Amino acid sequence: KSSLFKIILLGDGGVGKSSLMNRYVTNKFDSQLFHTIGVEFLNKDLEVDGHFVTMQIWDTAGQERFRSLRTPFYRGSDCCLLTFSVDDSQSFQNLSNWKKEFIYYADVKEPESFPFVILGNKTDIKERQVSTEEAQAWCKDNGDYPYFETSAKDSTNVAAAFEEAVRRILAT
Ligand SMILES: Nc1nc2c(ncn2[C@@H]2O[C@H](COP(=O)(O)OP(=O)(O)NP(=O)(O)O)[C@@H](O)[C@H]2O)c(=O)[nH]1
Ligand SMILES: [Mg+2]
Repeated sequence: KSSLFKIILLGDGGVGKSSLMNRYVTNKFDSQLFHTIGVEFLNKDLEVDGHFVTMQIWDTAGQERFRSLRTPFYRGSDCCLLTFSVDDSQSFQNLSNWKKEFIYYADVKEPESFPFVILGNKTDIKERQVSTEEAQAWCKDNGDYPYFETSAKDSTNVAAAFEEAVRRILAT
């Protein structure tokens, strides 16, 4: 890694990737966001351990039709925020596919230990389709990844999630 910590968000369309980035960077939420087409990135600088970090967050299209727009920018990522929505079972069932897509196109230095952090977003929705138990189980079984239940809407665990991504990058 260079000093610029590259954190990339991947996950199905509608799961809340753009909202998560926008909540963390600008502390805003929009109930009417449109689908992402080309990738977007934003810088964010702060202290995590009480130590100075410069990150660049890369937001990508979740929709299959835009795969070719996002895959060129996987390379050089330091951590991947694999995102699903707790109200969307298919988004969770697709996690393994997303991990495989990342690894294939990222060509990272050693794929076995690459840092993923898993976000089950929209935790504010009580009518969930995905259980915390099964999500925790997937994280354990597929690399013992950190798991966060998040809400871009009410801010729950959004900063926690990005802060953990930084903690997973630091050791390299
Ligand atoms: N209730 C709730 N809605 C959320 C949350 N995060 C995002 N949303 C909503 O879900 C919809 C999709 O959000 P968006 O951030 O655009 O999703 P995306 O993952 O970026 N989609 P794409 O990959 O197609 O760009 C929007 O209507 C947004 O307001 C959340 O935590 N809670
Ligand atoms: Mg988006």
